[PDB]
Amino acid sequence: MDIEERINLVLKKPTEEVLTVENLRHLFEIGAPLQHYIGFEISGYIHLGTGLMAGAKIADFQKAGIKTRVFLADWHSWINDKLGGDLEVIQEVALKYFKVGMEKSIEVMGGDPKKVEFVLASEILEKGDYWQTVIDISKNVTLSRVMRSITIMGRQMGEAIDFAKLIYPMMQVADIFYQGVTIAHAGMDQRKAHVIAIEVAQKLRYHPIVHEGEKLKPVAVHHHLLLGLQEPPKWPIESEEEFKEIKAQMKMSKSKPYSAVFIHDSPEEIRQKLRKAFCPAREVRYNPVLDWVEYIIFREEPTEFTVHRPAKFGGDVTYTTFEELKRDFAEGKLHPLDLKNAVAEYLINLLEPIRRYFEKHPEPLELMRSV
Amino acid sequence: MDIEERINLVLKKPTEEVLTVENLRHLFEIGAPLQHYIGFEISGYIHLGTGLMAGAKIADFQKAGIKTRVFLADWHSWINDKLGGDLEVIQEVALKYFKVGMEKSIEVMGGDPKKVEFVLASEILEKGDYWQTVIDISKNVTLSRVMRSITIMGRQMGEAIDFAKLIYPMMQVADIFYQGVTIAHAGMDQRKAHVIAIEVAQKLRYHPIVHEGEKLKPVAVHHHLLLGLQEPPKWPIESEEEFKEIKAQMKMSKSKPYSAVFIHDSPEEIRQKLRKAFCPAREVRYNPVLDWVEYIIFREEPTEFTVHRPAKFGGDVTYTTFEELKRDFAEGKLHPLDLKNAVAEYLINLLEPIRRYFEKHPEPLELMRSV
Ligand SMILES: N[C@@H](Cc1ccc(O)cc1)C(=O)O
Ligand SMILES: N[C@@H](Cc1ccc(O)cc1)C(=O)O
Repeated sequence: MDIEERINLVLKKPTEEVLTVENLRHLFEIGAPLQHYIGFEISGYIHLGTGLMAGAKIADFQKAGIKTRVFLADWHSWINDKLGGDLEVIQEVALKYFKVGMEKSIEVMGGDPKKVEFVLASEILEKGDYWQTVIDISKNVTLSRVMRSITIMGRQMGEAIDFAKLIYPMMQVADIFYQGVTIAHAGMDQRKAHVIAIEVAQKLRYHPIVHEGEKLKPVAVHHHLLLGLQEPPKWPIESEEEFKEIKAQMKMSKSKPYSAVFIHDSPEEIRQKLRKAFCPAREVRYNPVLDWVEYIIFREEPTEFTVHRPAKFGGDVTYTTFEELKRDFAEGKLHPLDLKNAVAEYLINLLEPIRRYFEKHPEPLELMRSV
Repeated sequence: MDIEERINLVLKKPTEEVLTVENLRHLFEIGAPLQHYIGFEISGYIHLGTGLMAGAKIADFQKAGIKTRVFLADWHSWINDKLGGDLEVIQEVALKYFKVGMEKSIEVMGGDPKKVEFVLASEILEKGDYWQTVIDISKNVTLSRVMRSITIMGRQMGEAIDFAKLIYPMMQVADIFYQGVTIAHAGMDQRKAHVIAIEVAQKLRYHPIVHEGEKLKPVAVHHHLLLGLQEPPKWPIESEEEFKEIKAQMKMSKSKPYSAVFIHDSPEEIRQKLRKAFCPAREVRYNPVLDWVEYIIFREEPTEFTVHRPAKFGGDVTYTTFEELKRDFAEGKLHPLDLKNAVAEYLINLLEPIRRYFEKHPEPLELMRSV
């Protein structure tokens, strides 16, 4: 495969940022090892952002000849108080529910889960040489820098925060080097860990990434964070900064289940959630539904998306690019009522294999309900 | 032996503090395991405080039926930038110089080196389950608390301090629980780590100390910190808070080589150092020389300490208790000129076995001169 096609595969939506395209091209040209990974805390049900956005990139990376891996961060979740801070439950959930949920997500997004590596973090955390590297990295990062990085775990620096949470970010950086990751993939809210990884890369003594005598810097690839469906806390949004701050607060990972769609939600649950989603007529600056249409439905724009309607409401209309649908919506040619129903049906059909699997094999969801 | 005699062995000088006598007695009575340890950073010649005071307690503990251990804190020293942060050199020094230096110090203080366990920290730090306990402990301690415990490594919270240094205190606490330590021994400046250890003991999940169904709290035993021989930065010393403050600054571990006596110093170096030592006539509040007389020479009293003088200067005088000597000094009946000379000779004779060893086996000191 030509280098341009490989670079494009890495950069295409939903990726939002690559640090940096230059280093990525460099890695491709020198034949450096191409080891990817994206880590996940283990808590509740997998929402569309977690599953579909990561799944889409994993599929793209595979086609680019990059070795992909899903990292189940158990000790990290334990440190971050998930599942009541019960490590054993976290580990059971990771292996019986999360792993398969991700496989199914990767599958519907066009990737091959059989070719994706799955690592439970403890497989490497239980090794002392891993911790020696945590120390090695930590000697190169100021406490101040670590404190400003805790937002990667959806947390804010607060008085009385336990020390274990400060070790977390250093573990995330160590996870990259200990596994020889050259393609560090994550959602945009994890970028701070990757910025640190890139700056300490060439200073590491035990687990630097070495290729033909040179210490490499891993390439960071961040994908877009899908918005939750709830109405924002303020309206109208009055500044670019407000806009960015609100989107940060409104990301689906912080939404209540009623405003977040899960990969195995029922058709009825999907219709209901889209039904109450924030989607004001003609609004295109802040619109959760359009966000999903852009990043899920038009992931690959050389596509077709039809909204079926009676002639009285405009008749059937097929869009080929997100931009076309967006303008139609902004001009009042496409009503929320019809957009919501089309998105719901599209999702119901895309996620069908996932619902089916969790119906055929009921243990995973039984486990989640018991937690 | 009688529990009263066992308690007294733990309590005898140079012990300065025990947290707590009640828990210690409890441990003796219930027959809980008695595992001691005292850790040391690796970064220089062993001065009298390090060798003699620790050695004296190790000897006392052995007689009380406590299993003693010297913990060589290599990664800790690496983290704390000792020996230029060269872990390799730290490890060679620990095994080739420090270990044997301590063995001989324990021996001159009456302990049996052959019955003392010697553990290189990396022996346990190379184990991931040890780090799981570092995490477990860290979940029960706030960042602010760890920041406040930074003084145990001879540092103060700096604006740009590296993160690894904050991990150090949690490692010290973990070292205790991982080795099943019930008698945590250290100099008074390490007490903060032990107060935390006692606070989290019963909350630990992986390495609590369990005896007959109960989670135990280790007993902390702190020994007196011998002062360096240099004159104070200020004189006279006014307030009591100032007294403590200056003593913390003047402790031998922070003194220049010229104001600290090392276990292998030659007879001439010892005479020279005592000769210039701070020891104001009649001063008994702050006097490095009297400090050494009380904790070294009268470690066990009654004993016999004779100051030889010609009749014109009071003639020979033999003391049996520190109190008698102190009185004679306060009253100007014992002059610094004679006391200093007597302390030097006492030290020269006490340390002879050590000098003889390093004289016959020059490798250790040659290594030290090269670092
Ligand atoms: N910090 C990531 C999870 C993660 C954990 C460890 C890693 O190495 C990578 C990612 C999140 O909150 O989603
Ligand atoms: N902090 C101790 C060294 C030490 C390190 C680790 C321990 O577990 C105990 C002691 C000192 O400065 O001397």
